[PDB]
Amino acid sequence: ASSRVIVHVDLDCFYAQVEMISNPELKDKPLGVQQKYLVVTCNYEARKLGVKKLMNVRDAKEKCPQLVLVNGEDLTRYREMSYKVTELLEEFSPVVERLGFDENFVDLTEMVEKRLQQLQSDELSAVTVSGHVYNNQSINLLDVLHIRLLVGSQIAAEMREAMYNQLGLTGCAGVASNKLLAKLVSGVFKPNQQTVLLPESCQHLIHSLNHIKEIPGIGYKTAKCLEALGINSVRDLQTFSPKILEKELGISVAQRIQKLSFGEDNSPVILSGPPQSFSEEDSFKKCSSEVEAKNKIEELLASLLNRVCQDGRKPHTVRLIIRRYSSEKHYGRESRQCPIPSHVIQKYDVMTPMVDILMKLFRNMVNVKMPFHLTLLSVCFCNLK
DNA sequence: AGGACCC
DNA sequence: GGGGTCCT
Ligand SMILES: Cc1cn([C@H]2C[C@H](O)[C@@H](COP(=O)(O)OP(=O)(O)OP(=O)(O)O)O2)c(=O)[nH]c1=O
Ligand SMILES: [Mg+2]
Ligand SMILES: [Mg+2]
Ligand code: NA
Repeated sequence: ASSRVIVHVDLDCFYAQVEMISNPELKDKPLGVQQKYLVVTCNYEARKLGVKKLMNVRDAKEKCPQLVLVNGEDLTRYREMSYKVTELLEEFSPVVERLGFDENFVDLTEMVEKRLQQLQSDELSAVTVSGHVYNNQSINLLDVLHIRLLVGSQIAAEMREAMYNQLGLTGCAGVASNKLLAKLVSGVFKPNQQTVLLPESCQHLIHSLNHIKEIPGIGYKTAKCLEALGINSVRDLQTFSPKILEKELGISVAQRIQKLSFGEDNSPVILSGPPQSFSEEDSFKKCSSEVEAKNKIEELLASLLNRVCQDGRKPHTVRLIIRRYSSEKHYGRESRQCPIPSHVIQKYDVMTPMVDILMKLFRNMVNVKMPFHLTLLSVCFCNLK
């Protein structure tokens, strides 16, 4: 009545898979996908040579001299594949939540229940798992929660087979009773495998983490807070004072993350649907000062207008984002947004009006005389209607 | 407009 | 990096 069956689907090395498919000459070769000076991801043949995700490019060559690099700055193809994955999952069950370009959650509860109603009860004893059971736990076929999670593992196997057969992509899946545990357990056997978590092994999974930052929803800021309070292990967080936690983190963070530490997560799988925003970025070391900016902003706009135009919906808010330096200081970018004028929402002719909007938002932020040094320009369209 | 989080 | 999400 309360218990869900959730699957987390997590594609392997995603950008590298897409590049490997584009150029099968790279299939047997160690491969990294480069963005500026970063190897943002690499295929499992590069990982075996000590190439790590988000390793810089000199370190990466220094580790594996023969490593092949492919430019991954233009995300168009990865983004297109990513939506082909999500739509394929949506055909299984429509409630699909995207997390970045390579992870999806699906709530399988209704689908599991319909499949169980189809079984005759002399076939119920015949239910088997597909893939790994976390911690090698024994299955009890008389336990309705175990039966539901096994049928979840069968649907997950079907999704994985369909993504390989229809899109050429491999990935892992985790099946569990909520999104936290599904995300945690999907990564236990990789690459290209799947795992199911039965309820009795939840504490073993959560305590398998080695630090609280590994819990999804606890990020850099929050972990740094916790560390300062002497909270380091999952058990530290489980046993820490609710009241002190509430004072330090506010009631919202405190109550939610302490529930995470126990494996409890009541958040629903939300149907992502079409995106809420479209943006593009470009990074540089001080290659923008000044009115080398309008050109860059023109190029970003050019590309973004194609995306909105192919999307079909129209954006009512535009935003310009910059980043300043130096020297070694703080993360924060700065932005300005305003509505797009009504006549302009009708996709020189579109460019000159939008660039002029953008250049004005530009001035509001940057004093074009007595100037400051830029490391990033980004345009974002949002408020899609 | 900026902050936290996610990939 | 080069994207995204939602909340304050
Ligand atoms: C975390 C992260 C991922 N990405 C991109 C590169 C990846 O192909 C996609 C990576 O998301 P992930 O699922 O973290 O990684 P993956 O698909 O590369 O690797 P793994 O097999 O362990 O799952 O996101 C970034 O560009 N910046 C980031 O900070
Ligand atoms: Mg992932
Ligand atoms: Mg992945
Ligand atoms: Na985390």
